[PDB]
Amino acid sequence: DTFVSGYLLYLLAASSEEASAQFHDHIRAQGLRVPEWRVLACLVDNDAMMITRLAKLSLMEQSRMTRIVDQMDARGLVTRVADARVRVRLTDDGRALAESLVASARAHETRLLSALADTDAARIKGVLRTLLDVLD
Amino acid sequence: DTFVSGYLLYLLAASSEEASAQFHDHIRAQGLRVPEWRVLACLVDNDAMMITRLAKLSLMEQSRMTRIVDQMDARGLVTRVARVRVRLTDDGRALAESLVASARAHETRLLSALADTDAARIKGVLRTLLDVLD
Repeated sequence: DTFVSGYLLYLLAASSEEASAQFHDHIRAQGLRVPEWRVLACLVDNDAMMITRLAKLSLMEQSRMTRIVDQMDARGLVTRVADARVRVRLTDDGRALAESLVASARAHETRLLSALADTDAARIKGVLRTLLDVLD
Repeated sequence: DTFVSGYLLYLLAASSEEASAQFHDHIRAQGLRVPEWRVLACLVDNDAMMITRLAKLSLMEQSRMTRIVDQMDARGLVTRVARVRVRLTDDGRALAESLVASARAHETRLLSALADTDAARIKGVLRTLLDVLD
């Protein structure tokens, strides 16, 4: 067949797009942007994060990430942790919202993993885990 | 560990981003933009192609794609086949050949590094995931 159709980078990028599409539809409906949800997703377990780590987890440039975090701050979702390497945490409202979104994310993920269970892709998660490990 | 740690969409997005970042730097060097590279990639193996299909394969919204293709045209990399179908010019082709060669070299190093691992069949896994998602 053709180059693109079998190219690893294409297959990765298309997958991530198509797999994310439905959940991103949901975020959009909630009036939220994808980067905003990712910040929420990162902060749900952790108590506080440096904007620089938030950027790396969210796959964004530092400054774009901070424009976003500032907006969430203004809205009351997120706050700066006081100090004497700044860190950022969910507010209560932030934490409520993150929690209900992470719930949806998980259910949507389970829907998909189920659909994959019979197939070749059943262990997609370890596979990708392996990939990132190698890519390090 | 944490939620994001094991969350499939993160695992997909981060993989894709990390696998690409390697190659996406070379592209930057040859003085290209990611969507231009993608157009060259699509057109290396095909004679003509619709802008709709180009956009599809490149994960681009169609009008952004059409702007970009049209600028490539102005720069002499791509031309319309005399119904709108785009093909590479000789120059575009020399450039595609060159970048796709790099792509296939990077790809080989990656897949080679995966051959000892669970991830050895990654391409098949992904093409299955894609087939389910349709």
